[PDB]
Amino acid sequence: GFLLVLHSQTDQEPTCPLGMPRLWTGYSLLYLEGQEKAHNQDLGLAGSCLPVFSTLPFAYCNIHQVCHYAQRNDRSYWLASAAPLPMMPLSEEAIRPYVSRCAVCEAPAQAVAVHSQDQSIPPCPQTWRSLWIGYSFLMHTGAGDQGGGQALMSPGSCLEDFRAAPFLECQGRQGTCHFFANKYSFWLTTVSQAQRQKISRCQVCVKY
Amino acid sequence: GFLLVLHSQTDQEPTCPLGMPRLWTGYSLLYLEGQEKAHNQDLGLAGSCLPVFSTLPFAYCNIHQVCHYAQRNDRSYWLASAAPLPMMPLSEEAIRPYVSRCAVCEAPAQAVAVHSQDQSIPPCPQTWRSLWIGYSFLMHTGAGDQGGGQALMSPGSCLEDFRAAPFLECQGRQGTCHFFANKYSFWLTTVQAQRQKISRCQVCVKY
Amino acid sequence: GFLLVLHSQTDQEPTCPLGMPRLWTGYSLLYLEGQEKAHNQDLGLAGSCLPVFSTLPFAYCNIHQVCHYAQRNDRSYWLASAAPLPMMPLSEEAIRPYVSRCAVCEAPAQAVAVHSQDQSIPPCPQTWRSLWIGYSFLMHTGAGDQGGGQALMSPGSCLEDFRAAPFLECQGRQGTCHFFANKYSFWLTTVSQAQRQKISRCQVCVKY
Amino acid sequence: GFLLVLHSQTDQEPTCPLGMPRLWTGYSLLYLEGQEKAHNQDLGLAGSCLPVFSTLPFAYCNIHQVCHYAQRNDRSYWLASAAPLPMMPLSEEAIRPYVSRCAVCEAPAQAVAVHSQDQSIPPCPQTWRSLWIGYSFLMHTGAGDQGGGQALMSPGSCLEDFRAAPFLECQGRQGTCHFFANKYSFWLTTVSQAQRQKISRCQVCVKY
Amino acid sequence: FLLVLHSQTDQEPTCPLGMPRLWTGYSLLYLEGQEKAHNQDLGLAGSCLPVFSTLPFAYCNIHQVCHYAQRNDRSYWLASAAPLPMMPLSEEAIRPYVSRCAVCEAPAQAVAVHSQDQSIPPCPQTWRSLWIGYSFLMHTGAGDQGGGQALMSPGSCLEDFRAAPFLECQGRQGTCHFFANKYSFWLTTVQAQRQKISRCQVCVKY
Amino acid sequence: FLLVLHSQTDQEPTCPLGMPRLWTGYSLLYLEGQEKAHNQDLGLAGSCLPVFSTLPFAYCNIHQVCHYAQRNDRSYWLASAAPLPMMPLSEEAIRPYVSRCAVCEAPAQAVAVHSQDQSIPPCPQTWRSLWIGYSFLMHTGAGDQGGGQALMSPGSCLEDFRAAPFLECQGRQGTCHFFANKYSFWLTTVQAQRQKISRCQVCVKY
Amino acid sequence: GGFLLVLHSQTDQEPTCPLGMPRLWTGYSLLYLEGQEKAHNQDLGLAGSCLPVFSTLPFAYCNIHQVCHYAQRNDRSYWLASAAPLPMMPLSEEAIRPYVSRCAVCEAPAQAVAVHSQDQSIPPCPQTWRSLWIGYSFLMHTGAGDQGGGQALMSPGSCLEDFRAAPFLECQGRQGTCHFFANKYSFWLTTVESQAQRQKISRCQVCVKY
Amino acid sequence: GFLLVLHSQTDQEPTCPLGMPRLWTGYSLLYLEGQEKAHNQDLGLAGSCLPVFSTLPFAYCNIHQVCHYAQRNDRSYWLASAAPLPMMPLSEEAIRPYVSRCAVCEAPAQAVAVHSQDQSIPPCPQTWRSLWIGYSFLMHTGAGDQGGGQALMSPGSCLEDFRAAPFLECQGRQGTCHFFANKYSFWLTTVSQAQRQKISRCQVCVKY
Amino acid sequence: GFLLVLHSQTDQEPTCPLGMPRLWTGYSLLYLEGQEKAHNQDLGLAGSCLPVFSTLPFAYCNIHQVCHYAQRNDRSYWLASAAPLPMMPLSEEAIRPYVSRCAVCEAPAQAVAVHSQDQSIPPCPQTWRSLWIGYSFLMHTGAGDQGGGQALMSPGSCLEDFRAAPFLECQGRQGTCHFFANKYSFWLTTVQAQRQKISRCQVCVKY
Repeated sequence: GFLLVLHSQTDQEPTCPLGMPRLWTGYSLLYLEGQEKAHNQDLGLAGSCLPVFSTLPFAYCNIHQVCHYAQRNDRSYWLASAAPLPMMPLSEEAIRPYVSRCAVCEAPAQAVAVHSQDQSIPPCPQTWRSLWIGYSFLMHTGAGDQGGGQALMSPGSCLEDFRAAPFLECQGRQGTCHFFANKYSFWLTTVSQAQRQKISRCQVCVKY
Repeated sequence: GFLLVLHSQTDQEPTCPLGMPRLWTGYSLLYLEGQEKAHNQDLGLAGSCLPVFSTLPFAYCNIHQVCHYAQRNDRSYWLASAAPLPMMPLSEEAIRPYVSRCAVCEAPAQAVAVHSQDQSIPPCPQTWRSLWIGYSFLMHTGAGDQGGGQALMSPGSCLEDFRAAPFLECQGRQGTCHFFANKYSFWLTTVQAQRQKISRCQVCVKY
Repeated sequence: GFLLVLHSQTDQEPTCPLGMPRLWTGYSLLYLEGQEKAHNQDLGLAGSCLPVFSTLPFAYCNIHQVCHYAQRNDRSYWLASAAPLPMMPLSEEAIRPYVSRCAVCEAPAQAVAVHSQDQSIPPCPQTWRSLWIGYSFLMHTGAGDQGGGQALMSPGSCLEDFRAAPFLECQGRQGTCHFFANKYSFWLTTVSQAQRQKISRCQVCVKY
Repeated sequence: GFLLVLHSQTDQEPTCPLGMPRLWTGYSLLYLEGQEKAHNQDLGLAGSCLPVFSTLPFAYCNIHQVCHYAQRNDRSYWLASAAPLPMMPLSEEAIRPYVSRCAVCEAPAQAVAVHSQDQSIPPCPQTWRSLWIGYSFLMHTGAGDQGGGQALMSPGSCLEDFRAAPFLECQGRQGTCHFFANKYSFWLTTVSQAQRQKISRCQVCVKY
Repeated sequence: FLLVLHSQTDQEPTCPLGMPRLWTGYSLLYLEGQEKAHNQDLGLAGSCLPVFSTLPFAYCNIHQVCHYAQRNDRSYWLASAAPLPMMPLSEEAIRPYVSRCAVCEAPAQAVAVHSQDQSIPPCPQTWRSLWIGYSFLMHTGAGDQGGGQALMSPGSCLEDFRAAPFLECQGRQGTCHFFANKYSFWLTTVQAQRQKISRCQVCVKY
Repeated sequence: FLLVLHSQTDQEPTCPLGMPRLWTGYSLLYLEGQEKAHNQDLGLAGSCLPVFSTLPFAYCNIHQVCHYAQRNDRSYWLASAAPLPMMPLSEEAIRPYVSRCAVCEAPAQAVAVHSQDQSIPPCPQTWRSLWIGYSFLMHTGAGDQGGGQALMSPGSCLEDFRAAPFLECQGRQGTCHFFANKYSFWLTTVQAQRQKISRCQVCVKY
Repeated sequence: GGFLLVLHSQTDQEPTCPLGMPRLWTGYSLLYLEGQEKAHNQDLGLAGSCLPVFSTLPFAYCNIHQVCHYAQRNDRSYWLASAAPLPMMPLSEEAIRPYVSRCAVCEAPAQAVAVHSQDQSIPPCPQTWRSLWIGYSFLMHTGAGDQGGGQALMSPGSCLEDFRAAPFLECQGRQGTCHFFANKYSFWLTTVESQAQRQKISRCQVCVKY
Repeated sequence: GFLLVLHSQTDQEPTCPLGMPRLWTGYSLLYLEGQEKAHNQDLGLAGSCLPVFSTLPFAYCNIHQVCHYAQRNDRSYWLASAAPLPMMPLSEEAIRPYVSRCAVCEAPAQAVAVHSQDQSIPPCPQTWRSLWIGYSFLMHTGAGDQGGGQALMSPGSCLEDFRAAPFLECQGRQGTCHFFANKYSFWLTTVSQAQRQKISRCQVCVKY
Repeated sequence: GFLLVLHSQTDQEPTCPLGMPRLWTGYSLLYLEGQEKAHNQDLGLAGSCLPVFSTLPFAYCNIHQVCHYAQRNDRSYWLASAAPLPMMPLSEEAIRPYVSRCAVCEAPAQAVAVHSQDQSIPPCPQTWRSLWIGYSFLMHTGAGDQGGGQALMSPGSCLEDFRAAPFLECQGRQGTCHFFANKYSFWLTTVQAQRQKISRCQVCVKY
């Protein structure tokens, strides 16, 4: 009874590993602006795969007349698909095909990620079954609770596709989402596609 | 299982003890200015080995526009490498080869440090294998939660190399890091003129 | 294992009994001015034996540029050696030979103190080993949590040596320490060596 | 082992049941003026048996220059001996022979009280050892935490001597104590000595 | 485990055969405005108080000793089968109008079953029956242990139907009076009033 | 402008010739632990209370009506020239032992002058004299209107020296007793005790 | 009449008020209450710096602790020293009395100010003003508070008649003790053994318009 | 009875206008880090001219043992003299000759500043007396209380000397001060010394 | 004395009415997101004319390293100039010629605005001199402290030029400013299709 979360980084839903039942499908949510530091926002948690997309994930429900959202915060970040996004900002409707899809599955045991911090793909531990190879992705670099090194352990630190533009911003209070100004953000670097060469590799493993 | 942290005190990653899987590698963070009293800053914890260096570790992520850092506190201290560093306070780019590197490893048991509080090397417990010899380093001397003596039990109270200037300061809101004005700080004195005054220690594990 | 703490009441470090390994050596800290009730200040706890002596044990570290101490209170009490104290208050340097030394050791079991509340030496429980005899010392007399009776069970309530002037005070924000004006403070009386006779006696025991 | 507490209601120290080791001796403290609600003040707890008597039991220690007591609270109540108390108030020194003494012992199991709520002595449960008979005394009658009924379960609800003036009051800030104005206070009544007849009876039992 | 019985008379109830009686008291139903995390169920020992007073919020019943600070004053106690006059009474006059109760050590945890019609619901398969009654549900709000979850408690099953099941006590008035509303807190069906009320049974696995 | 007189007896003082009397009461010296911004000077009307009670902190003297919440209980009243027994008394017994007072409409603001020796200090140049006394300074701390500034008040000049100038009242005890200390609050010089005390005079510009 | 003027003798003798100004009262020179609120001003130019009764606990409303219980943390107090030299050990409320400076408060016809030269010369009083005393510039409140720094210089409190190696003492409240102050020449404003220091200190004068 | 403040921007004290008495002399303090927004830090206020220099202006007094400073803040800024400052940071002692001197004077009326927001020197109002010409300096640009436009009215917005490096930073907790990294900071610009040409001019006037 | 503020709605400073000294010149700030309720953001106040534009007006000064801005709030709205602005959200440098310019002047008396709430130009009071004709603009419509009608008394409720897009938004923590999605906002409707629907006003002073 363990959860494993998969981000396709495309507009297509991923399929769960053979022998793992699909629990639900969603949209890949990376980060919620000004949340509690008491809240973990790892891509490896169920909370990063949301069944319904909306520019206001902070609201309990998506009907303002029933659940009214009080706080100031309306910026949210979502991993992106491989479709290139126009400079002109977009609305809740037109943004959908640019958002990454995801799935959550019932895993026989807890999955962990291993990292080489060089260009080699690190091996899975001795008796474990391998699930995917990736590039190391570490957003939570601050010395917070679960941060830095501890985050590297989660399936959420290993994305399958290297990307110049790994994610997009959503303004809540405005109902808009647009591409991200900075490049190569949060990719963990090593101790043209010459950028891809600078990036740590990883593998996600499970004991079955 | 159990975690074991190594600080090289150099711009070179340490190697994990033969037989212990390496989990990650980073930079040696010693202290974050003014935190929750109960939150612990020991060199023996995984939290002291950060995969990415930045002059602002208080921020959740390293992009200002994504994670805004609200609080006042922006001082951080990092183990310096064996390099001699100039009088000019530097920035997040220049400072990198001056910061100590570190590694975290999965140990088979809980490692502990022993101290002699004199100039002799204290012996490891009866059936315990030895990992390293060092000098006693005790930053947390106040009578806080897990301070003083209880800090001496930690592998983080045993650094391999003595150094006049063991660490450096980083101003967050200034994006700058300089060398530390005071010398021979946090070393635990006895009950190369200084090397003599300093307690000696050893880190052991029951394998 | 468990912890045992010894206060020599002299400027020499005590040796651990019964072949118990010595963890470390320090100075005997009795009490911190205005601590929370949540923080216990017993002479039987490791936190009473500090590796480095400083007129300001409230600071996390002993360099003020690194660790700034924010708050009002800097009165600290340390146990005294047998050396007589001069009238003139003294700074962090000159006080050192006047502070009691201590040691912490890994004990096979939990040490308790027994008290007679008369002039006789009380016996250890049946199958227990005797560690030291002394005088009953009870600072924590208030009806707090861990107070009175409860504090009597601690090894910290049994000082080996009777003393007119058992401890001393340290003004932090003044960086000074001087003898204590009151005499025979905190000793537990019976239900000028005439004073010594009014004092309850105790023994510290462990089950080995 | 568990704690069992005994209040003599005289100036003499009670003796612990045969086979039960005496941990310490003290003075019977019934009630501290306006403590936190989370604070239990049962006569069955160690906290009611204080090794040192003072008119200010709120202060951590008994030397004001070391431990300063900030809160306003200064009244405290102590069980009384059989010796008649004069109408003229008294000081910490002169009040000593009027206060009850008490003992704490290591018991083989948890002691409980059984109450009849009539004039018959209730029996101990089937295989339990009897420790003493008394009169039902229930101070904590309000509907607070471990109050009312819950308190009757305590050995502290069963005092051996019926008394018109069961306790005395101490004003802290004054350093004074005087006999209590009200009579027959806190005795649990039944569903010259016509009063004794109106009182519930109890027995303290332990499983040995 | 504990079992609480409310007689709804001025006589103390007897514990079911086989269960030792721990104590006896007065039936307290509710204390005006207590912190949400505090449960006021008639199946808890806290509902059976050894001494009655118009001020149960005070730690002790001598106010020169225990001073009660907070504003909150009213309390409600189950009433006995006694005609209650119109004059708001005092602590002494009121005693014989209060229900008495008893707490017992039960060999297992007792539960109440409810039919929510006029029939007597059956005890579960190998369970002993303790009493039949009418469904009584004060805690209807969707608070912590509220609504249905309170229905599980033996405290939701009173043996005697009454038009005036309980009374009010003003604390800082030292006064208690009959209650203005009628048929309050009885759980109705999915005296012609007795007919509208759900029936219940309290069972234990012995 | 107001002028307050404390007789230190059980007789009400007379207002100085020419000044209308507004009311009469009992001499309240001090209320245990009140917010710093509240001044307790004997030269303020608040020190002369029309009704005496062992609980002046309550808005009214019927507690079923005005409930007093805060912990603070003790009050001190100037005592009359009456031998006080050792038994702590109640609100009724204590009345004839309390000083009485009167408040008057004065044509100008009265001030007290002090000599801080044994001599009687002279009134300022064209000022009328009202009374001679002994220097009395309770408010010695360096609080708001404290120390010397309190010396300006007519409330710092009592006509009668006394070893026991005042008494204590426990609120939630309904009790008042004589005070343990002696010669308290009298201002000393820069019964052999009367000799040690500074002398004063209360003057007004009429 | 009008305004207050405060005089600190820095001796055990009470000063006399100048120019026939009436004396309102006499007392002891209180310099500073430990960690008072920033909303309370502690200048030696205010009446509150001259206390009629000396106590090692001036935070208390009155000097009988059974009546006025003082609750808060703040303990220490500083009084201006007299000319007589102190011993090394702390002393009690009784012994310390002859070591505390005396003072007086007077009714002035106008508000008195202080002028400073910020060198070794004595600065002149304003044109039509009479001089009241010469001194040495003394500035405790140097922080950038509400009425601090240069603004405190305007106060007659910034001009002490007597230069002193040891201008004040400390009193530990909850200890009931007072002792000599370790530091020397503290709070004197400098110029842009004892004889050397005196030269480095700015001079002042306190003036009033009568 | 009005105050007028003069900053020499040299290590020499300024002289007050003829006919204005000098009240005191000091060091030019521009800004205190993390102060109340309830605190005005204008160069035109008396609070900007401090008689004693120290790296910790936040402390009531300059003896830590008497007035203990509690808050985190130790950065302070001071206008500079014309002496060029070395790259190596300096201490409270050696920094002194680099700090600007100032004076406060008694003015017959309130002085105001006028600004051209171009390269011309603006004239003083019709019957007013001119005191000095300057370059417009506006630090308080935020929409705070006295900020922006309102600050322009104060004598403090008109400095006599244009400067590449108008001020220096002082770290408190470290006891150090060093030159400032940014250039031409806070100079109000217009609607080689080609920088001086871009700067608004001003004049400070008084009604006499 | 009294202050009078003019907004040009162009990249050109307005001129003060003949006879009124100019005190300073700036940029038109309309609104700061989420302030102290009692703090007033009217265009008739000197606080609406800021000498230096920046995308972060909440900060005390415009240097991050000197004045750190702690609070969350970083949205600001500024009167746009008659320029048509592209779909790209711009930065603090690009945005400048798009911001309305303004002037503050010392007026001899208190200026007020009158409104007709129809399409006619309302007349100035009897012996009052006229300053400008405009369109009624009322942002503060909530029943706050000095809102609704009482805002209409202010010279700041009368802008000279009607405009479909009267203002722009600035994200502080993003250092960006873009055009506003909604159109015809804050104009006060009647009791060039839109110009007709809009109340007309005049600003008068008693000189």
